[PDB]
Amino acid sequence: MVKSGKARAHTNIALIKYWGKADETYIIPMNNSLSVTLDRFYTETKVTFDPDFTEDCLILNGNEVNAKEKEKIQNYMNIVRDLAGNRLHARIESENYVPTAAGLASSASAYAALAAACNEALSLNLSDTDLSRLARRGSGSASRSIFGGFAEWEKGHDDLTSYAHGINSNGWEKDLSMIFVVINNQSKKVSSRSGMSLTRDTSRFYQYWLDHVDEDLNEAKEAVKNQDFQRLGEVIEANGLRMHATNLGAQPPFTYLVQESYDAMAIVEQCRKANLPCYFTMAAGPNVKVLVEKKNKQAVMEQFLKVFDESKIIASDIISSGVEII
Ligand SMILES: Nc1ncnc2c1ncn2[C@@H]1O[C@H](COP(=O)(O)OP(=O)(O)OP(O)(O)=S)[C@@H](O)[C@H]1O
Ligand SMILES: C[C@@](O)(CCOP(=O)(O)OP(=O)(O)O)CC(=O)O
Repeated sequence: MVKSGKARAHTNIALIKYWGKADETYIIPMNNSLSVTLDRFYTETKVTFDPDFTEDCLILNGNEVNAKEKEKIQNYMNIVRDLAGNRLHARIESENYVPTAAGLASSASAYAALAAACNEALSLNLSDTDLSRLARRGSGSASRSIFGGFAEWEKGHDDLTSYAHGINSNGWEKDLSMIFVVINNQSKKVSSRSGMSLTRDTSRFYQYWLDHVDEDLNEAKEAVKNQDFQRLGEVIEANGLRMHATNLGAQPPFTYLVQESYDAMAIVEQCRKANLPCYFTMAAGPNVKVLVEKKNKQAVMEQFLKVFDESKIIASDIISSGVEII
């Protein structure tokens, strides 16, 4: 007989960055992590297990993928096979309703969607905590997409202790919004994974990253507990920039940032001066995310339109709900 599952997971952008791995093989992070989940961007993955298959197949956006991409999905399906009890090979059919490998967190939606589909298919009855544990093995950020609203990846010390949970903001997430500035739509030159790896191993500024990360997290946490937007913005803006500083310290150094990324930051500043409270963060890539309270979405979004082509400004709400079966 043949088992199938289909899930939809939304993406997440980290306010307090995950950048750098303690353990490269289980995906244990060097530091705790805090993100918001977005309902405008998402992955839909269906998985089918068949006695007929002899290796695992990934179909992504309609296309069978390459052979290091294959390799990557193989090692994950292996992890699923050990945990499930069986020997079945799978075929995966996934559509990214979100730009791919481009620094908009297709990793997080991808592997949350998959893990949750695997769960349904193989009838695993996984707790949210174990789900998060599973997605984490595919992609660090994916651990957080099991959940909605604000979520946190607790770094733990091994495979059982490293996972994520949700956080009550008493629905403060409902009054929030995130403007995407889509400067580049295409593949990162360097993948989140390998850039993280090089910065972590070699960066002369990494230690500086680590000495400040936890102080930022508590501050961000106290900000959500009080719903002080200004307080939250200030720390997440600095944290994000500090994350990128670590790349400048790598051997040899590098950056995901382009002139346009800077231009965007400036407009945020002008907005703040013009009395429109907003802050920016950047995943691994040139694109810029702008956190703004729902009230000033239109205004702030307008300010960008004076400078950017409108096929490039994209407002998302923050979703309150976690990953769903479909
Ligand atoms: N729907 C999907 N299913 C399986 N793999 C995917 C899917 N979407 C993207 N990927 C993989 O995700 C990898 C790239 O993701 P990343 O390098 O992490 O960039 P990203 O999309 O911004 O994710 P981050 O790091 O969390 S911002 C690619 O190698 C893809 O193979
Ligand atoms: C924290 C990030 O800047 C980087 C995370 O990228 P990944 O989670 O995809 O890395 P891997 O664990 O190797 O898959 C993302 C963000 O939201 O800022």
